[PDB]
Amino acid sequence: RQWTLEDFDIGRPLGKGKFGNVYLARERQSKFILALKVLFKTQLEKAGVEHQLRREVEIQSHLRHPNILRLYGYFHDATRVYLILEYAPLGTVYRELQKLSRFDEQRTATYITELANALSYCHSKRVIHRDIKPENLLLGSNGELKIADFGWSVHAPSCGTLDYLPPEMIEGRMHDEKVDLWSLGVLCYEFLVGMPPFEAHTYQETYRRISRVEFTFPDFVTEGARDLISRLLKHNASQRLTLAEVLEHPWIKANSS
Ligand SMILES: Nc1ncnc(NCCc2cnc(NC(=O)Nc3cccc(C(F)(F)F)c3)s2)c1Br
Repeated sequence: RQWTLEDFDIGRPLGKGKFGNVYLARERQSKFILALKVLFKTQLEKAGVEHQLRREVEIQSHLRHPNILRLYGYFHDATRVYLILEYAPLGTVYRELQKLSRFDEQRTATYITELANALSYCHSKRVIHRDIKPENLLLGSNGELKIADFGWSVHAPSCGTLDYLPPEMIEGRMHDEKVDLWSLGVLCYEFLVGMPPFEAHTYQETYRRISRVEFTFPDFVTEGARDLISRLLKHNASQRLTLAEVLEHPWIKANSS
């Protein structure tokens, strides 16, 4: 089917995203509940990212995993581009983290497990996400973590704050699948602490701290969590833990559900 906007009943705004807003939507024939992100053609052309969006649709057409948000397809009119997306009823992990300030070890390890599984699937079909962050993680009906937004994704090897990016990427160097592993380490830190490890008021300071791998743990972080994060956040990408090593880490096994 060739989708048009007239096929959908538009609901309430679900959030404000990269190049436009995400709305709740219902397909008129089947009454199916979904999400539509509305992007503008001018904004996509001016950024020179139209090929990246075409790649995302392509990449998402092949990917099938319960911990990955579905992109069903897209369509456009005169001015706007519409992404047909799976609805995530429990919102962003970003919103959940603001609500709870920080997650307990049980919730964190469960998310990391789910993340790792999703990434393990992506890396086997050789896809790197490159944009792992709380705002690109959503929660399904049963509170399961779902990864979204493959706009910055590439095949290995090869917008916002610098917080989740590894030293190789910020320095404009060569990078592979191990970037998602660094971002997972940043995630795990932020989930438990409430803020990312290299957080700063300035871009330049954040750049300094990532380059040096300059970060400390607060007193309440356990040694098990400290171990995982330290072994994920290593300047040398080849020295970082693999996803299987993460899923088999003592602290993950002990706290994950
Ligand atoms: N509760 C919810 N339930 C379901 N979805 C929600 N939000 C949508 C999450 C997304 C998933 N995928 C996305 N994709 C992109 O937008 N990609 C994108 C965007 C701009 C430019 C580009 C590019 F052109 F630069 F690549 C690529 S946004 C929410 Br809140």
